[PDB]
Amino acid sequence: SETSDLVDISRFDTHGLGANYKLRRHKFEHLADTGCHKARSDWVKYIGPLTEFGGCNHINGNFSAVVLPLCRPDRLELIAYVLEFAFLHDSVLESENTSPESEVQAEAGLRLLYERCISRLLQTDEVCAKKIAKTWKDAINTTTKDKNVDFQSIEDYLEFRMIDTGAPFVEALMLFGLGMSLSPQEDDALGHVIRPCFAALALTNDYFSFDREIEEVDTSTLINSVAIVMRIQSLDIPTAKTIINETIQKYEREFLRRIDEYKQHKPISNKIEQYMEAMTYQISGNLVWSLNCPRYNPDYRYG
Ligand SMILES: [Mg+2]
Ligand SMILES: [Mg+2]
Ligand SMILES: [Mg+2]
Ligand code: NA
Repeated sequence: SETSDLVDISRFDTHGLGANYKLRRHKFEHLADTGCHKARSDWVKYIGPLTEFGGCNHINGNFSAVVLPLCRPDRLELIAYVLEFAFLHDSVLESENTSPESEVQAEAGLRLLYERCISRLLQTDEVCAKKIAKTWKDAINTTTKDKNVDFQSIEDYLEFRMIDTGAPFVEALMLFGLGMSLSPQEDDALGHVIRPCFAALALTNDYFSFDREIEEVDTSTLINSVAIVMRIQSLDIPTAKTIINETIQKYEREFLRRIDEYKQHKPISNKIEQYMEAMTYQISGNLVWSLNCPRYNPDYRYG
């Protein structure tokens, strides 16, 4: 509206993904860029050198700007700040060559910036902040404990991967950006609705980050459904990617069904109507951002 512009998703090559999802780009995207800069500067200040890109993407839109385009402008910078730290902390958790000395050495710095993000969120919106802290902690713990599990189906993998990829974490941030809280009743019913959305987000990331994650497998755990399909079905990269592409399309359709099924079995409030809409923008934003984000695409990298 006055906070985001509608963007024609057909102007992008999405490999058949994102059909019937609308795409929006936050008008205050510079605040997301500012949040990511400050987070990266604090990382070098308290942790160590930067070794990768996070949410930044000036071509197709900052991660926060397209994934969360309904965010209130006064909350976009902090959300992007949090996500940028999460982007960088994510690769630390996946690392397999980190010495016990460096892990001890970086523990206090990681703690400081984590506590800095939680404190700022609590000071702005306490109810929303508590959900962010809960999901953030659950994602880190789940990743730490379960990242080495050998899954033998995409279904089993996704129960872990939806948490590892940060889908509830990002949902909690999106609610904070809306200044929105759900009742425990609404929490219960909407959990079933957004499960295929979480899976679409997780598998879409696998699709577009597989090349980069294969490049890092010498030093990082490979958590990717493309690899799983390759092993269990004895397929090469593009054939496995096609199967994941098809699986993404299935989850995308299932999400649209559950949104409309919710609307049928339950006159919804305009709050829940906004919630449903905001969730669909995660799908289109995550998809378009992953197309040429420097994080996964080296010929878009700089500096
Ligand atoms: Mg990860
Ligand atoms: Mg990762
Ligand atoms: Mg990935
Ligand atoms: Na990895």
